[PDB]
Amino acid sequence: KDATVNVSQNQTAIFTPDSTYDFSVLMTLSADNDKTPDKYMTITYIAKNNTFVLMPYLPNAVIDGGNTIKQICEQSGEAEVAKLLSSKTGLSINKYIRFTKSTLTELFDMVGNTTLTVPSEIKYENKKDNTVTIIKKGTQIFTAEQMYAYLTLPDYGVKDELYPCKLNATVISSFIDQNFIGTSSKTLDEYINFIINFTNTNIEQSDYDAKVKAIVYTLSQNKSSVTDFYIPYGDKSGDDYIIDDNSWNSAKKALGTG
Repeated sequence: KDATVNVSQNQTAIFTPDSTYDFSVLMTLSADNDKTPDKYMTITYIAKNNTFVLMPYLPNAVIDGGNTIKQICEQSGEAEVAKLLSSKTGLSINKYIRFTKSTLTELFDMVGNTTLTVPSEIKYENKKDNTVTIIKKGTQIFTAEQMYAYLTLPDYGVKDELYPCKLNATVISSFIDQNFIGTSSKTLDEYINFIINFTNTNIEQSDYDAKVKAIVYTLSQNKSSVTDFYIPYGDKSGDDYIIDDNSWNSAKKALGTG
């Protein structure tokens, strides 16, 4: 015998995005179109908080008691990875973008440079191709190719198994804050035109058109930052990284899903 009491929308009112504008996208990176992605990161837009939450995962991360994220992505694609991540986080992840070295570098080159503080000098000796990668210490302006090489180093000279995730979360947060805050729908239309036409994605034009109003709203706010990140933690088990069950609860709090 519950009461039927409905209040219609103000209609003429100034636009303020509600929870219907919230979305998640699984983003992955491969060396090229033949190889399995090595990097995995979700991006969750929380319209109420005008923020984008990033969650990176190690390729050898075990999130179901079975195979690694990478193994699952090889066998069943990003859709399966996004499904397993949806069940564990309370998120509704259906869309994904699989970048390659080429398409991710082109995205960065198109959007703009990022200024990052390198905590200590890196001189990485790559034993696959016999090359040395030199990243100097300090606050510096990173171009597309410099940005890509920094983000994808196989070793940062740190014991921390989560450090490549922490670096990727931070560097991508900086990239979004420095180049997307204050952007127009016209500019964002160039970015999405590139995503839809040259990346491996299931994002359609209708998906972007239903969300761009909230995206432009959030980025047009007087904020120094529109990003946040949570790092899913766990433990080493052979060559696997078993995600701790207590991390999913901290992840739920960071997204406001549980």
